[PDB]
Amino acid sequence: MKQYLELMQKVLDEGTQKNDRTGTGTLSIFGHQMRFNLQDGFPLVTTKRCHLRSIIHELLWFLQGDTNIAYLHENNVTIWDEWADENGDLGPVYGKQWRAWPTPDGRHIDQITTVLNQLKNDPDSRRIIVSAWNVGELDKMALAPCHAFFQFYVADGKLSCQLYQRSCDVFLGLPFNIASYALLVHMMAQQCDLEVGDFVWTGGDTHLYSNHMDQTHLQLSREPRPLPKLIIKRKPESIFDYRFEDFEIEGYDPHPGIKAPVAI
Amino acid sequence: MKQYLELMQKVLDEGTQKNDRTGTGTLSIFGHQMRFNLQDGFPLVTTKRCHLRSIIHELLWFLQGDTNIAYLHENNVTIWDEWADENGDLGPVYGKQWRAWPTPDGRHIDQITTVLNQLKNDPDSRRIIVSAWNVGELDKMALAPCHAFFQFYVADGKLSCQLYQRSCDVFLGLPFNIASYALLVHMMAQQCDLEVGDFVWTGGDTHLYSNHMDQTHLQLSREPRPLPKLIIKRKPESIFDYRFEDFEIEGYDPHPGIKAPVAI
Ligand SMILES: Cc1ccc(S(=O)(=O)N2CCC[C@@H]2C(=O)O)cc1
Ligand SMILES: Cc1ccc(S(=O)(=O)N2CCC[C@@H]2C(=O)O)cc1
Ligand SMILES: Cc1ccc(S(=O)(=O)N2CCC[C@@H]2C(=O)O)cc1
Ligand SMILES: Cc1ccc(S(=O)(=O)N2CCC[C@@H]2C(=O)O)cc1
Repeated sequence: MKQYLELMQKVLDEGTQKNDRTGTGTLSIFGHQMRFNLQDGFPLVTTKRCHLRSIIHELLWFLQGDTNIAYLHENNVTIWDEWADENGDLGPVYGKQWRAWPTPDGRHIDQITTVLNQLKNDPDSRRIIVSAWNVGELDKMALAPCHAFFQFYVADGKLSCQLYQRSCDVFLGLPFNIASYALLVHMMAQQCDLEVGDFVWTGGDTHLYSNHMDQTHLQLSREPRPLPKLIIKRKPESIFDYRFEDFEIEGYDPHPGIKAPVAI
Repeated sequence: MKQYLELMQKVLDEGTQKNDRTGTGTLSIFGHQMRFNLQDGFPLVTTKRCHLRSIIHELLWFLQGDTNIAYLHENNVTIWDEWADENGDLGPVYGKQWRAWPTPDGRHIDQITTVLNQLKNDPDSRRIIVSAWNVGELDKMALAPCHAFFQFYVADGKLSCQLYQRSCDVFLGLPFNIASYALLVHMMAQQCDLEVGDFVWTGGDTHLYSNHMDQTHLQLSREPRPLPKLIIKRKPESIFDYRFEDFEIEGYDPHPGIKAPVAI
């Protein structure tokens, strides 16, 4: 998409040489922001084929509050496999914080229900937020949240959402992070009887791995195609009752898929 | 400053009519980002005179972890007075989360010491974060954090910092929020033997109150002046040992002060 390609070129033009925790080098910038008007079309990268099967199941699993990967394994979704222990456990990652953030007094806070409540009854609120950044639980997590916190906003009948992503692999992860939150905006909007507004993406350490440089050059030689359209085939009674089959992407005509090797 | 005035004009040009919790109307945009290269000069607004006395004491008080306003009252700083109860208490706002975030198992997490530790021993980390957004404590706070979370980053000997501000009064609060975090970047950098990099400001609901419209027009008719220079007169042994008198702003030559009335 135009904003996505502009971000790739920016990291190439001004990223600084920086290694990750593993020791794999990257080019990196700090601080970036992009906006996707969801009424312009579903923001799924067209300059390389991006599959959404895993992303849809992942979002449903996050909304359920589950951090054990057996649901993902029931559907042969293996994107969390490398972090899961023998029992399939990941510790209190994303879903556990969204639905059951543990407090010092023994409560489990349901941030998704809180924000739906706020969107329906106090849409002008400036604190319609979900955070996965639960400082006391980070040590138990298989990994600290990369998409760490997000805020909703309502204006003129439209639902917008801003995500703060502390760390971003532009080539491999970003396309999927955008699609995931854009899907969630559509689902929340449907549940609140609102139209879709903007998805605002904000990045912290935003990088390209040095072994993705050829892939990045290839993708930058391709012209974005028209954005597809998300269709929600049914309207569930709540945000927790969406099913995989409810979603259909229409008119997606991407350039060919580009693989991304990763060091271990 | 140029970025600040551009943001004012943007809210005027495209903000949407939106009320706050009180019922005072605002013009509002959602999602904005600005960058201040701290090597270009200390980012204190010059198009209106901005005082930093309260801001400096406030930052020292935040770093101490104190949420009772008696220290502020010892120095005749009254900016938190309207939120404090009879004993001067505010609940577990900013400082309490920065220094002693309470966990479900009874620990109190010192996020400032954690991040200093990370900056000195693992500067490439992509998780050098402080969050004040402690979901289980929001109800006890006099008010939910507006400057809710911030991340540090190190590249080429320079310390940068990105703040996510969920709600921003562009006229009254923003000038001060920028200066506060810019001061903290200088102090953290000094303690880590690093040069200052960028302060990246990211906003969520970013607005102008409708009773600040004349003030905004007046300020937009003024040309920014050269930025001042921050001088730290002494190097304390730690980030908790800074004193009011350690800081001096040099070369600040602002246009006249502009008052901001507020409804109650
Ligand atoms: C009916 C049900 C849903 C989801 C879960 S869970 O384990 O995914 N999680 C989400 C809410 C609290 C619960 C738990 O961690 O115990 C348990 C039961
Ligand atoms: C196909 C695919 C989807 C999503 C991601 S990811 O990097 O955004 N994500 C999924 C696994 C854990 C990781 C994360 O959220 O940190 C990677 C690959
Ligand atoms: C020596 C000292 C510093 C600061 C405080 S405090 O009340 O401001 N606060 C900060 C760290 C934990 C402590 C408390 O809330 O008890 C108490 C004692
Ligand atoms: C002179 C002045 C400084 C700072 C602020 S503020 O809006 O950024 N701040 C200080 C009091 C509580 C409020 C806040 O951080 O939410 C307002 C006025």
